[PDB]
Amino acid sequence: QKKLEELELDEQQRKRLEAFLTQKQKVGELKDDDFEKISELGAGNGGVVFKVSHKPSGLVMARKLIHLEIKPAIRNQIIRELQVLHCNSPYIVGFYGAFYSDGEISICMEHMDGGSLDQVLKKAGRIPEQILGKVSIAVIKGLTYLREKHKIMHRDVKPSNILVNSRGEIKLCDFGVSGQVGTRSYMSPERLQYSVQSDIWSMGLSLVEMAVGRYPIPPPDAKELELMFAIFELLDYIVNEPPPKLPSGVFSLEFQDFVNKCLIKNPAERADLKQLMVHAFIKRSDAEEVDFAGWLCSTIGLNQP
Ligand SMILES: *[C@H]1CC(=O)[C@@H](O)[C@@H](O)C/C=C/c2cc(OC)cc(O)c2C(=O)O[C@@H](C)C1
Repeated sequence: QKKLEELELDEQQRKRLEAFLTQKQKVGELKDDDFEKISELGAGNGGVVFKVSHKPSGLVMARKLIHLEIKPAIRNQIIRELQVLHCNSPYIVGFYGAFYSDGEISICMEHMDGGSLDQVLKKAGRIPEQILGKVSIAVIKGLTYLREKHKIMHRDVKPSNILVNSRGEIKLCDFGVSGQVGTRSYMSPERLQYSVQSDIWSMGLSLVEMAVGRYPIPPPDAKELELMFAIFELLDYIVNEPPPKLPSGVFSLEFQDFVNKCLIKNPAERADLKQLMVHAFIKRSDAEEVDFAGWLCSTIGLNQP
């Protein structure tokens, strides 16, 4: 009916956060020896990432390995810096722990069974508007948390940083680095010359990317839209040229307006989190009852039961 009732942290969310905490605690010490490899998730980037079983617990996790040599007590420091990922947000990927072994940093995260939205994009081709509404909500809230707690620089909001799962959860994985770009840049115009204003830009660029199915600078221009429905050069383009936009006709005017407000070049004019939270796209999005899990499971060929 017209119930519209959950909470600030819908008790389910609150419960899932508690459950995760408890499980993280009963895992205990994290030794290379306790990990049976299941598969190789999205690899490469800074380092390969593996899906693994942790024999003691019987938990599936995502373990990311970065190669870095030296291990002189100050490592238990480098590890302590990583221990700052030990975040309590529904819009932030869970962290189990981190260790060193065999000249290799391990960072063990919660297994998100839908993977990253860059990988979903490849299976989907395009990600539809109602799904990107829910994505938008999760990202905005995730930034809100980070801004009102971690004061963390984050780094970027890209599809590769947005993980999803068959429970319909959407979490940022972008986690910072102190670690002592081929055609695509998500850098705001202002930072090509910190704060959330840069992240609002990236999210806006990423929504266009996921909506059209293609990194949108330079614009498809040459029809492509009719069909569909270097770094240095690109940077001056982002600074000099006008921001991207969704094509018309295909996307709601609400949706076009929302992304338009994220991709205003001047950050003083560009929308802040508070305005996004009450934009009509978001209001409509929040009221829509979207079967995100079913969309997602079908798209990537995940067996639900
Ligand atoms: C967080 C994400 C990254 O750092 C980036 O490399 C990401 O795109 C690579 C994918 C990681 C991934 C993939 C799946 O697919 C099923 C599942 C999970 O849980 C993860 C993940 O959380 O990896 C963490 C370590 C990196």
